[PDB]
Amino acid sequence: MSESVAIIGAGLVGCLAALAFSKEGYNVTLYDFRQDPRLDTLKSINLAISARGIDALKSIDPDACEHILQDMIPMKGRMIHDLKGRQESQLYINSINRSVLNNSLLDELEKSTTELKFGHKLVKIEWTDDKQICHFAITPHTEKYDFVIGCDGAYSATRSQMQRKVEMDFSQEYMNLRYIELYIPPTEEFKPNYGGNFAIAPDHLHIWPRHKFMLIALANSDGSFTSTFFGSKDQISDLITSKSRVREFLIENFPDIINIMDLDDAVKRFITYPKESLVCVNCKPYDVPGGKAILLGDAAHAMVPFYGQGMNCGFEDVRILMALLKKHSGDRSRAFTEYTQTRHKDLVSITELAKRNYKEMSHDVTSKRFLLRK
Ligand SMILES: Cc1cc2nc3c(=O)[nH]c(=O)nc-3n(C[C@H](O)[C@H](O)[C@H](O)COP(=O)(O)OP(=O)(O)OC[C@H]3O[C@@H](n4cnc5c(N)ncnc54)[C@H](O)[C@@H]3O)c2cc1C
Ligand SMILES: COc1ccc(S(=O)(=O)Nc2nc(-c3cccc([N+](=O)[O-])c3)cs2)cc1OC
Repeated sequence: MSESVAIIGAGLVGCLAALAFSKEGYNVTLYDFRQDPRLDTLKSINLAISARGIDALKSIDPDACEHILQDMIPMKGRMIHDLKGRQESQLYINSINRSVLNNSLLDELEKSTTELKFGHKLVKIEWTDDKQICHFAITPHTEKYDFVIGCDGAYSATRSQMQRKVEMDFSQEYMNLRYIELYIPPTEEFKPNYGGNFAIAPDHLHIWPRHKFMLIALANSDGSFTSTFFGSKDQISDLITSKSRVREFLIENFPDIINIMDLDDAVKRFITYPKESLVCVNCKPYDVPGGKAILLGDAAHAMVPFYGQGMNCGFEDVRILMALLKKHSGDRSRAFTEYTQTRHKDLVSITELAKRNYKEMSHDVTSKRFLLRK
């Protein structure tokens, strides 16, 4: 007597949506074309989960959520590093490992009635007034579902299938921005004032704001920090023609990382950093009329890294949707319709504060404390 749902994509948002719909009693099947990540056979290593992200997770799986979330490191504020290495504490997010979080969600799903189908690529959907026929490559295969949830990322195959059934406003924009993953190792000895082998304070998000480029650092449980450099494709491509050019760039702009980061390794991470396509995506509506499908996460609204908070937004997507389904007593057609109306309102504002955040933190940086004169 239960309805079936296909959830396309077992990233962070797909796993959470599957937990939520299995909890609510739907017959959930969760698809991904990738292999089970938990086998020996990630856009970042540790990520920040916000209070709102945590609450979404809590609303959906209260039991698991504390087990899922207790290696996470609470951040009390941001620490701003200037060109002279001065650090300013600005008191207020929690640091958590991406792979660990994704795997824990998969583990919780295994305790559920959810069917996990890895190595299944959605290629086509036939939409009807009854069940939706999902075509997979696994070897073509079809399966029928009462409805479909697209959690399949910025390039959503689901979204493209939906566009055939509904008139969807849609935009994609490839941003100039690139990011490079850097690493700050644990210290040799335990540091009492920090509560671990941390080179710098682990209870702050560290930010080295510069003019249209930036370094950040976020603590990992083992004392290390996940660090990320952000800059334009042109700036980075201009730098990495020369190892010496990269090295001197880092020393000049981030002098207080020289002692805590392997600069020779950092240079190599710059030079050999892989091809990236950061794309921003928006669309309207998020649903196929009659409750037949809905888009959550990056599939609905891929946004700019750091200035936007995509995982947190996607987690909030799921919480909002479940509350609407409950408000409508399981009427998916009316719930999905209200979801697209109210979420789009939210997301224009979210995109609004993201750009404003870009403006104050990275565009408007000309002070002598933050911009070098040479
Ligand atoms: C460097 C970086 C750091 C970030 N850090 C943070 C952070 O700290 N906090 C935060 O809030 N956000 C962060 N974000 C954003 C966050 O990573 C994303 O918003 C989020 O992971 C998107 O989750 P998702 O499940 O919607 O999509 P995805 O992670 O893209 O997963 C989609 C899944 O669908 C699968 N799939 C795709 N197509 C198909 C198909 N046709 N058939 C079957 N399966 C398919 C894919 O294999 C994939 O597993 C970061 C982004 C970047 C670039
Ligand atoms: C470890 O690397 C990452 C860590 C965290 C995140 S995040 O998704 O959680 N983004 C976040 N931005 C802020 C933030 C701080 C101050 C000013 C502003 N502002 O936009 O004005 C935003 C805190 S957390 C992303 C990362 O890589 C992209």
